[PDB]
Amino acid sequence: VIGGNECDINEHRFLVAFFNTTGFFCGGTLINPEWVVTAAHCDSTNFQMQLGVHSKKVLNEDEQTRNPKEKFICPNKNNNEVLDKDIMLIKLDKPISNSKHIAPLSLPSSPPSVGSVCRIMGWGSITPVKETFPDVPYCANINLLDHAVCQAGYPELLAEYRTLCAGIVQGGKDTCGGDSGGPLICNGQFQGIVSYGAHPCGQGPKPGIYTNVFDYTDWIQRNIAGNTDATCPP
Ligand SMILES: *[C@@H]1O[C@H](CO)[C@@H](O)[C@H](O)[C@H]1NC(C)=O
Repeated sequence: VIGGNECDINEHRFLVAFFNTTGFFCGGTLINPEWVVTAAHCDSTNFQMQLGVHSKKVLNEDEQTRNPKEKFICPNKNNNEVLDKDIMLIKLDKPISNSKHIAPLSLPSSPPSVGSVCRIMGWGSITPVKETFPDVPYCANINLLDHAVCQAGYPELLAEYRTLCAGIVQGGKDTCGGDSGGPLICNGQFQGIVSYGAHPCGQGPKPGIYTNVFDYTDWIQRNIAGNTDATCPP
């Protein structure tokens, strides 16, 4: 995250860190005791999830480690197009119990509203060009922009992708390398998933692109209910 400050120790109890032998590579969102939502392009053959994490050097005493039991990707997804249905659902190997630094964040109950103030967070690079990864997650406030803005800034962005456009017109605040999979919180609701952006980070004409979570709530709930067959919105 660029242009932000260290997040508060108690404001991200639902933020999950994805890592493997090389370290942190993505974020995620705990939506209930056994399920985590992240970006599809964060999928790997071997990774683990750390919950209740703030500092990577001074450990919270209630940190928890979990492994992916089951992974769910849209059945109707083009595995070549990163912007196509960039969402993945993960069922934890064991349930999680609420603690000081751990608690789920429910799925959105209403669609996002343009102009709304949103908050981004992650352990991604805090520098726009060179990569500088922090030991603590950084947070920043941005705005939900008109979809036309991102459309004009990215030729690859097809209108069929169900995405959200967020940033600030003057630039300076944005997600960056390593924030992928993390949540976009608007009006206190889990409205998006960090999916795509440009480099360097923070350019006014190239805001961040986030997966529209609301559009997939049905598919998610059906997978959680046990269908695991349901298809995603086209
Ligand atoms: C760790 O997972 C990330 C996510 O795909 C990947 O980019 C990275 O190369 C992986 N490292 C190893 C050791 O597999």
